[PDB]
Amino acid sequence: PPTRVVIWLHAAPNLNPSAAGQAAPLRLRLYELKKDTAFGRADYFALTDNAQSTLGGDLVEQDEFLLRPGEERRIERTLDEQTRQLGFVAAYRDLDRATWRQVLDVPGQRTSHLDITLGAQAIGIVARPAP
Repeated sequence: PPTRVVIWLHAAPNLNPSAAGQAAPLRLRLYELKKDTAFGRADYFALTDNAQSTLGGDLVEQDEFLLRPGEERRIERTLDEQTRQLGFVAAYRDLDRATWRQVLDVPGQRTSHLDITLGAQAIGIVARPAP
């Protein structure tokens, strides 16, 4: 069986607020990874503008989404057979205060369901059980 992932993305009402607290859109990048050590050590600009150079062979695919406050999406992927982790980078306005990066080891040849919340200042991931 393929490694199957379903992700429900929930962009909060208070998504990525301005300096005034007005909610604003958030760019999110999803990375399929063979290894995640470099990913977790890399600077933001290196991951966003130079990912292939920065990650080399570790990087299988990169996907980009622009989410709006209150938005809901469902995405489903089969992860490449070499792909062991999913990485996430969110372009929060103030990266100092934000949990703007997450990594997740995904068991191979099994089904994983995830609820991923994009909050005012953090990516939150929660396992979603079957069915």
